[PDB]
Amino acid sequence: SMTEIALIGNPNSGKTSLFNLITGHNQRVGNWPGVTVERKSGLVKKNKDLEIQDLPGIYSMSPYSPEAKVARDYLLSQRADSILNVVDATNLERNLYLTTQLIETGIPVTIALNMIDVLDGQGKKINVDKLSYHLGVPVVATSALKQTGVDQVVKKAAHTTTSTVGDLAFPIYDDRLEAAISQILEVLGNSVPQRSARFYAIKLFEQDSLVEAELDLSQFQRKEIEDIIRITEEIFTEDAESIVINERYAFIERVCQMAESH
Ligand SMILES: Nc1nc2c(ncn2[C@@H]2O[C@H](COP(=O)(O)OP(=O)(O)O)[C@@H](O)[C@H]2O)c(=O)[nH]1
Repeated sequence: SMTEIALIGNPNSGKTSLFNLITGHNQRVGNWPGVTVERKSGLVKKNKDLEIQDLPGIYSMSPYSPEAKVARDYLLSQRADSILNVVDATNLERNLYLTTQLIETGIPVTIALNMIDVLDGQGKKINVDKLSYHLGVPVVATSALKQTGVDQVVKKAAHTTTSTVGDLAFPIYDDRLEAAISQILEVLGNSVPQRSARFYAIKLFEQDSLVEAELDLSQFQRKEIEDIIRITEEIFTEDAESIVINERYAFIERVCQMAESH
């Protein structure tokens, strides 16, 4: 209908429980084209102008699994206006790995910090506002068990969209990697969508074959990117894939130190 919201998080983060509260009996079950992966969507019960596109639970957008491919293709397309990232608050650091990839898509992320009621019993506290600040995304505490925060997070995701968010606030990595990403961006120009340019730049840096075949870049474009990779790999003395994963982990680690307590 009007605003299209992508619902995604790790498996066992409470996505289904949240999807059900939000949509009630306005659901639609189907098929992602060509594959047997279930496509589920629904209208927001309290606001039929908002549709929710549920996406398969994944730990990462990287793998060449059907589930991750579905998520990648949907989120690199133009259908979604907002990403509503369901996060398991009792397992924050591992959940944020996908989150970082989600922000890089350029579709504005809103986090539903789910399982907020489980924290206390585990002797765990989170500073929602501090977590929100360091990720550059809105964060709203939710619980599908106690049915709290649900309307609040939906409303926030609905007002944090591609049409209302001006500048992309991606996670900032080591200068040396940013220099490489920045240089790949220079080379790319119009060859990639402006919103998801950085996502494409990181993928080409990681030497993603699917993206490489998709983009069909020129001789000169492909050559410069090769030289950027080799020189940066040399600078770090690691392969590209490992540089990126280690930058994500360092960033996420910082963030969890700032926001988590015992
Ligand atoms: N205590 C508590 N349990 C939850 C919450 N959200 C979901 N669950 C439970 O977590 C389990 C997994 O929920 P689910 O919606 O299937 O997560 P999903 O695998 O991402 O779809 C179920 O037993 C839910 O009842 C929550 O906020 N608090």
